Amino acid sequence: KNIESLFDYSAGQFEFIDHLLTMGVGVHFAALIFFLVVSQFVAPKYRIATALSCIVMVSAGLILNSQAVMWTDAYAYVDGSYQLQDLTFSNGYRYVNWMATIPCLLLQLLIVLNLKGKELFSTATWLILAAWGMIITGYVGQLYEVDDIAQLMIWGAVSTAFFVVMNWIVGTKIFKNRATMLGGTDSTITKVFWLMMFAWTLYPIAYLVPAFMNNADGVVLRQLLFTIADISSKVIYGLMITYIAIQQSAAAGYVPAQQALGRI
Ligand SMILES: *C\C=C(C)/C=C/C=C(C)/C=C/C1=C(C)CCCC1(C)C
Ligand SMILES: CCCCCCCC/C=C\CCCCCCCC(=O)O
Ligand SMILES: CCCCCCCC/C=C\CCCCCCCC(=O)O
Ligand SMILES: [Cl-]
Ligand SMILES: [Cl-]
Repeated sequence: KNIESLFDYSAGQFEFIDHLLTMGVGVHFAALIFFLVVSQFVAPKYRIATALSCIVMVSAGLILNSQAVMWTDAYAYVDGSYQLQDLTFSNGYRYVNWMATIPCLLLQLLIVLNLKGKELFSTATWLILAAWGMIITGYVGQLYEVDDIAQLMIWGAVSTAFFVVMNWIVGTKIFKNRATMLGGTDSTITKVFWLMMFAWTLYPIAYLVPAFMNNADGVVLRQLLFTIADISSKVIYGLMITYIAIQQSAAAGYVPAQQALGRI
């Protein structure tokens, strides 16, 4: 149903994509080890954010590793090209973990803005419905990327409506609670908002590729625009989120954060 099914692939295209997804995995999982080790320097009130991206990290990673294995499963070298065999490849599984990856990554931002009690609980709820809202209509959207490009654009459309509002909630929360944040991180927090704007735009480009580049190199650039997107929203976004919690932990009198900071 997907444009990955439509083309035969050069060995350079096939090996590049396999190498892309595998470099992927090395990185969610090596970042897995570092957010484990530093979690001990984070004060009780922030420690679930670090834990949180140890879940974003093992989630993409499994989609990611599952994608590389399905990729090699699906295609074999026949008469000079990689050709589709008995099993299919698709990106529909990256969507269901988008449903997944997101609660956490908005949850982990909210933990560091010092939301608590009823504002945390109600802000998260609206944030997971809205983002899930974006996830499921473009997942619904993407399924017609061969059969109905007009369905692409219109769910594309209905997904973009959600994104913008999601971004409006987050935006509002960040700029409203800037004042509560410690240790200089009120300037830091606004780099995160921007860093997270770039990552999440790469995904509708990444998704308009069947519309504007329905060929095998488009398939490549899709997967490419994914590794950036990914390493930035899960991985790079992640490390950003973890510096803030340690810095705030230190300004709150949490001694291990203070020794950890001073050590470097
Ligand atoms: C895993 C982390 C993140 C931040 C997931 C990001 C996905 C999006 C920002 C998807 C956006 C889409 C829209 C707005 C338009 C085409 C339909 C999509 C769901 C593919
Ligand atoms: C900011 C995170 C960066 C993510 C790293 C992605 C690395 C890809 C780097 C560019 C590779 C240039 C190689 C071009 C591939 C040749 C295309 C082909 O084989 O047909
Ligand atoms: C599967 C082939 C090999 C894949 C593994 C790649 C090797 C490791 C990659 C680099 C790790 C980058 C992640 C950042 C670690 C954060 C800790 C720190 O930066 O101080
Ligand atoms: Cl605490
Ligand atoms: Cl994912």
